[PDB]
Amino acid sequence: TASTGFAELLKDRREQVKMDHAALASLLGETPETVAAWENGEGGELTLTQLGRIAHVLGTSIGALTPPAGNDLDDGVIIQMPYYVYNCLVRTKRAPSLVPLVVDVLTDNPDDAKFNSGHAGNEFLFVLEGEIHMKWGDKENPKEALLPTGASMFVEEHVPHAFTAAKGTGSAKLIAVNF
Amino acid sequence: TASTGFAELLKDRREQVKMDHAALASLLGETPETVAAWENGEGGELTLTQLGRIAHVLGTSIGALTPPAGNDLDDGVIIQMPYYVYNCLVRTKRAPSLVPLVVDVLTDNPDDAKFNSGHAGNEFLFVLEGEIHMKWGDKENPKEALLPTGASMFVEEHVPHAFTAAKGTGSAKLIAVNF
Amino acid sequence: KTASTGFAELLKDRREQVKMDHAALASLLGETPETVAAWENGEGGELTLTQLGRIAHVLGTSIGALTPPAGNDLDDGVIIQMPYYVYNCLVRTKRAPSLVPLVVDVLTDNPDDAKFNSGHAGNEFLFVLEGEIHMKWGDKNPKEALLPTGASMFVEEHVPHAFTAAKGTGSAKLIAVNF
Amino acid sequence: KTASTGFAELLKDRREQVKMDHAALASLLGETPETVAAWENGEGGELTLTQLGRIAHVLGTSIGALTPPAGNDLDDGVIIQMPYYVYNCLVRTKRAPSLVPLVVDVLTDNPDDAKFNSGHAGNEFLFVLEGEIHMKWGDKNPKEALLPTGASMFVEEHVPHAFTAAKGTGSAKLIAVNF
Ligand SMILES: [Co+2]
Ligand SMILES: [Co+2]
Ligand SMILES: [Co+2]
Ligand SMILES: [Co+2]
Repeated sequence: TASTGFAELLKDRREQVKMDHAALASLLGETPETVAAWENGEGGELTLTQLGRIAHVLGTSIGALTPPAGNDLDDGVIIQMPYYVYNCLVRTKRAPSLVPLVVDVLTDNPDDAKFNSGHAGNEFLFVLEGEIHMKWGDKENPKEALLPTGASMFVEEHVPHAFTAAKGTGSAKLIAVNF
Repeated sequence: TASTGFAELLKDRREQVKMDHAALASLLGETPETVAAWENGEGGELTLTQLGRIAHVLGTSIGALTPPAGNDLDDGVIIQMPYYVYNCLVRTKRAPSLVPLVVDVLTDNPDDAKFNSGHAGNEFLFVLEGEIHMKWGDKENPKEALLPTGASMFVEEHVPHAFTAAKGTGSAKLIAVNF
Repeated sequence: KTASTGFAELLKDRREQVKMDHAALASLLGETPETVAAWENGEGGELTLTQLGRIAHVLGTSIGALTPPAGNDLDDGVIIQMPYYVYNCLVRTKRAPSLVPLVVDVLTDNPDDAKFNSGHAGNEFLFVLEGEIHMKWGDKNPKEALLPTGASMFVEEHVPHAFTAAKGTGSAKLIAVNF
Repeated sequence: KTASTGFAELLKDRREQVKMDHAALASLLGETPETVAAWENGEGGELTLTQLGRIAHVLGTSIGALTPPAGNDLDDGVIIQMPYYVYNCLVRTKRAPSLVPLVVDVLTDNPDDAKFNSGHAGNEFLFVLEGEIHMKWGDKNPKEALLPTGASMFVEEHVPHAFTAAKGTGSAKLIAVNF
C-alpha cells in the first residue's frame, strides 16, 4: 500500500497546486508518462532521495505524500499475551507514539542512575514491584523521590529523568507508558 | 488567573477582528468602559451565558478566550503516593485527557459484563492481578479474550468494551490508562 | 445549543471521566450534589468566569474543555458576505475562527511611519491589489521589500511586520488573509 | 538537511523509542545490523518507497514519522513572490504546505458548464475581484449564489463546489485561497 497510497496522494497534491503531468514531469527531469505511471501505482522503486525531490517540487513533505501507518486492530482492539531489561507491551500502528514497557530495574545504587535526556512526548509510570528512587530535572542538582509499590508518576516532554531501585533493596519493577 | 487570562485573550481577539472598545461594546449592549474593565482583569463575574455572547460576537469559542488548564508540575513531574472500584492514579492539568486508574474487578460472571459504550480517546490496559474476561465490539455478538496477569491491551476511541474476572476466579485487577 | 447546554454535557462527560459522582464533585466546590446535578441539567448559565475556572481546576482541565465549540454559522458548508489605514472586514466563520480576511486601504506613503505588529498567533497571506507597498518585517533592523501590484507574500506566526504605501506614491490597497 | 540525513535521525529516534538495537531491527528487514547502522549514518538515500514502507511497518509507524518536515524556504519568517479557467499561482511555502493561493480568471459565462470539485481537504476563502460569479456548492441539487465584485466566501473542507461567471456577463476574476 506504500505505492498505492503514494499514487493517490501524489495525484491529489499535484492537482492541488494546479500542475498537470507535463508540468510536474518537467520540474523533475522526467517524462509525463513516468509521472502518470507513479499515479498508476508504479512508484514503488522510487528512492528516498527521489521522493525528497518530488516533495520539494510539490512544496510539501514525503509524509504528506505517503499513507498513514495503517490498521492492525481487530474491531478496534489489539491484545498481547504475556541494569535494565525492557519487556515490551502491546503497541499499535493506530497510535504510534504509544510505547508501554515493563521495566525491570536491576541496579539499586542511586549514585549510578543515568539520565534519559528527555522525551518528545509525555510519560506515565506505575511502580509494579519494589521501591524506586527516581531523579529528574537537572542531573547536577536533581529533584528526587522514593516511590513505593503502587506509586504513580507523570513526566512531561523533554524532562530528563532516571530511575534506580531504592538503595540496597536489590531490584524493582515499573510499568512505563510513553504516549 | 481565569479573569487575567480572559482579559489578555479578549484583547487579542478583539484586536484581531479589528474592533475597538466601542465597536465590541455596541454589539454587546455594553459601554466601552465596561469592555475596557474586562480587559483590565475585571471580568470575573461575567456569567457562562454572557461569555457565550461575547464569544459569539467575536466569532469564536469561550475556550479560545480562556486560559489553558495550568501547570501543577514540579520541574516537569507530578507524583502520587499510594462490582468495580476505581483507584485513581496521578493526573495533571498539563495532560488533561490522561486518566490512569487501578480497577478492581469484583464480578466474575462474564454474563453480567456491562459495556462502556466507547471513549473519545484511546486506552491502554495491563492485567495487574488475576485473569480478565474482556469483551468488545458489538454487545450482541462481541469479540472476546481471556487475559492472564501480565497481558496488555489497546482499545481505540469509541470502541465499546466491558470486563469481568474470568468465570469463577473471584476477582481481578487491571491498570487502565485513558489518554 | 446554548452555552449552558454545552457546558452541561461536557461537565458530565468530564466528571464521569475522572470517576467522580455528584457528591464528590460538589465537595470540592462549596455546593450540594443537587446543585451539581442541576448544572448537568442545563442550569449552569449563571455560573461566573471565576466559578468556571474553579470547576475546571478541580476537574484537572480547562474552561475550554468544558464549553462548546464556537458553533456552525454555515449554510450547507459555506458562508457568503456581500460587499493611516482603513480595514474592510471580509467574511468570517465560527467554523474557522482564526480566519480573518480584510481589504486594507493604506493611506500613508511614508515608510518612516510603518508601526510594527508584534507578530501573530497564526499565519498570514497578503496580495497587493493596487499601488505599491513598502513592507517591513522582523526586528523593528527590519528586512524590507517593495511589493508592486499583484505581488503576494506569506508571513509566518509571530513574525512582526508593518507596511505603508511606497514613498510618495500616495496610497495602496492590499488583501490580508490571516488564518 | 537531506532526506537521507532526516531519515537517519528519525529512524534512530524511533528504533530507540521501541527499544530495538541494530540487530533486532535488522532481523525484521532482511539486512545486516551494519546496514541498519549505515542508514543511521545517512546512507539510506537509495532505499525504495517499498522498503521505506516495510521499515515503517516493522517500527509500528508511518513513512511520514520517519522523514523530515517539508523544510524552510523563508527569509526570516517570510516569502515574497513578484507578479474555461486560467490559474495564476501566487506565493506558496513549505512552512505551510496547505496554503495554495490563486488568481483564477473565469472565462466561461455559462453556469450550465460549472464542473464540480469533489471537495477539498482543507478550507477555502474566495474574493471576487472583477465581474460577477455564479457559485454552486453541495450536491452536484446544488445551492447557488451570485457573487458580485467585492463579495467574499468561505467553503469548508470536503464541500464540493464549482463556478463560472454570471450568465452572459463574459468573464470574471477571483482570488481563491485554500489553506
Ligand atoms: Co522515560
Ligand atoms: Co474504558
Ligand atoms: Co498581520
Ligand atoms: Co476549491
